[PDB]
Amino acid sequence: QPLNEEFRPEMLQGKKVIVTGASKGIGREMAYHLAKMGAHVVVTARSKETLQKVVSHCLELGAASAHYIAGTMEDMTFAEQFVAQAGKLMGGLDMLILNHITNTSLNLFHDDIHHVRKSMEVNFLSYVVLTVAALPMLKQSNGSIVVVSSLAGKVAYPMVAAYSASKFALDGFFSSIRKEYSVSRVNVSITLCVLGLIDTETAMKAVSGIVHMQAAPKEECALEIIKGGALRQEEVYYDSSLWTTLLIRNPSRKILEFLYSTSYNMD
Amino acid sequence: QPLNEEFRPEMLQGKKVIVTGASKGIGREMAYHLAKMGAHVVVTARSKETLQKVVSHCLELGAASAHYIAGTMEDMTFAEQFVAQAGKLMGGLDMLILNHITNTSLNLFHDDIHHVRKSMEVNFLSYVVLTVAALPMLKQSNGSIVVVSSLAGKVAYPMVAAYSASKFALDGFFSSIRKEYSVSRVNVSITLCVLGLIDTETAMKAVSGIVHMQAAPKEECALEIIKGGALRQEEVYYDSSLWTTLLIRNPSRKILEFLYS
Ligand SMILES: NC(=O)c1ccc[n+]([C@@H]2O[C@H](COP(=O)([O-])OP(=O)(O)OC[C@H]3O[C@@H](n4cnc5c(N)ncnc54)[C@H](OP(=O)(O)O)[C@@H]3O)[C@@H](O)[C@H]2O)c1
Ligand SMILES: NC(=O)c1ccc[n+]([C@@H]2O[C@H](COP(=O)([O-])OP(=O)(O)OC[C@H]3O[C@@H](n4cnc5c(N)ncnc54)[C@H](OP(=O)(O)O)[C@@H]3O)[C@@H](O)[C@H]2O)c1
Ligand SMILES: C[C@](O)(c1ccc(S(=O)(=O)c2ccc(C#N)cc2CCF)cc1)C(F)(F)F
Ligand SMILES: C[C@](O)(c1ccc(S(=O)(=O)c2ccc(C#N)cc2CCF)cc1)C(F)(F)F
Repeated sequence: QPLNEEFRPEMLQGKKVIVTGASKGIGREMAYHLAKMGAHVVVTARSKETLQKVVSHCLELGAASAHYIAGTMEDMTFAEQFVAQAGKLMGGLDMLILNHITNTSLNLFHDDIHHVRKSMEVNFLSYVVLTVAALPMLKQSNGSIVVVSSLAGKVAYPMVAAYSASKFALDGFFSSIRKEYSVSRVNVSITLCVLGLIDTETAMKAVSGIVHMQAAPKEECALEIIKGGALRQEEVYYDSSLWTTLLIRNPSRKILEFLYSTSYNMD
Repeated sequence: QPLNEEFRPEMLQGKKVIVTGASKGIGREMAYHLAKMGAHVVVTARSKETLQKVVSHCLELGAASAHYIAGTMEDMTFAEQFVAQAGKLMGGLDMLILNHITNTSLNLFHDDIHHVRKSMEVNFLSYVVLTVAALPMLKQSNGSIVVVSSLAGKVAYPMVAAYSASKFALDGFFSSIRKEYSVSRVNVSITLCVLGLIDTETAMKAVSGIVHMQAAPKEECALEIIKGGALRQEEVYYDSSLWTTLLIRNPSRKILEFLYS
């Protein structure tokens, strides 16, 4: 149910935002941009050193407030406790950016069922848990979920099966939740971010002698995600290219869903 | 260039506007809307008797001027001169609604080059003369050009082949000048209007024994043409089974041109 305005940094001033996987990469960048914009901000990841740093820049950059809570999203207790603790810290919640992911490498699949389950737990199941926990507050602010996904979450890829599965799962889970929200008269927006290669310490570390693509700036990536969510869009596409950024849209799907939109009109 | 704005009937009034093939069906309706919204309206067609019917109903509906001219658009001399005459009769021009077509019926194309030629003359070539004559005045007003087309102008259908050819012609031509303008700083607006079956007499006689879904009303259609016309949209769809309205769109093509530009 996209917005009908144009983005302005002020849409975020005074907004209370959680960003996860917020200690390096895109997550960091989002915190900073929300900082420049004068938002309350709660950030998270496992290492508390690195998080402190981020919290510093954020306060220097302009945040109405800025905290951090360290912990693994491997553990679901923390996930549901983090949310309750963070909505306390800022006194309520406007947007929830689900961004974190478990350490992955590019490698062929030969029997790593530990990695597959782990991907599923951290990259997918935690999202749902956090969303469950944030939903009450989100309702009462008419906030917004943002979810960060990938090419590999829309099309297949050899080096990253466990990761793809997890990303694909988000699409299916949240898109199918997005429907429920419409009919539910639930006024919380769900934005899915599909990204091509992005220049992160980590991404490069894992691709820099295998993949040939040009990667996009982490800084701009982050802003497009904040905006997409601010403008309550359904998908955000971002890739150095524009060939790609136009293909991942799948209108067959737009249709079929529109069609099957009226195979039922019952509660 | 798009516009996320919204349509109020007031975007019109005071606007200088031509409506071709107004003597019947959708043309009549477009004008009757422009009259119930009151702009300057010069209206063409051949039938002089019916082009009077229309010219007066428009006054008694609130047009800030109604006049007719009566000729056959087969005549490229006439066409160029109609747009002069109407240019004078109005002191400028904002919106040109190319709509006229030529007598067709469903028929399996055997060997009738004649119908193919007339179709290209009246349905494609003339609209091109109308435009070229109109272009100075529309430059001076940052106006809009509205081209009316059809399903048969996007995808193949049997039985209307002369037709489709002239319709497809309109797309290649106008979408291609459209681009010429943008990458040029020329602020003229070109709308292609892709319309499924509509409920009009000459269009009902023709499709007689063809299992169509109900033709959507000439009125909202006419309105739709005018709306997106005014809204300066690149293209405008409209079909009764609004189903179609979805996949009639061709996203595949959008991608291509973006890159070549
Ligand atoms: N960069 C790209 O080319 C690209 C392309 C498509 C999609 N994406 C998506 O963008 C998002 C972020 O990616 P990125 O490139 O910024 O990667 P990144 O730099 O490696 O982000 C890692 C973040 O997640 C945290 N994290 C890792 N394991 C965790 C765990 N078990 N529990 C809680 N937090 C954990 C890390 O913190 P700690 O390790 O300190 O806990 C760090 O804050 C991901 O959703 C990714 O799929 C990126
Ligand atoms: N009706 C549909 O089912 C439908 C569906 C798809 C597309 N369309 C499109 O809608 C547009 C208008 O269709 P319509 O249904 O409104 O058609 P229509 O009812 O037959 O009207 C045709 C108009 O064109 C005029 N005309 C015929 N020959 C002419 C000529 N040689 N020079 C100048 N004007 C001439 C007629 O006036 P005179 O007889 O007085 O000359 C009449 O005003 C066309 O582009 C058509 O392709 C309609
Ligand atoms: C988490 C990780 O950083 C990652 C980055 C990028 C994507 S991607 O789906 O966007 C992507 C984009 C472009 C291309 C190309 N050529 C390939 C991919 C798959 C990955 F190699 C997936 C995952 C990594 F590298 F696996 F560790
Ligand atoms: C000019 C005319 O009125 C006309 C109307 C409709 C279209 S159409 O291409 O848009 C169309 C629309 C719906 C369906 C369906 N079912 C079929 C068609 C093709 C026609 F057989 C083409 C032309 C006619 F019929 F030829 F006189």
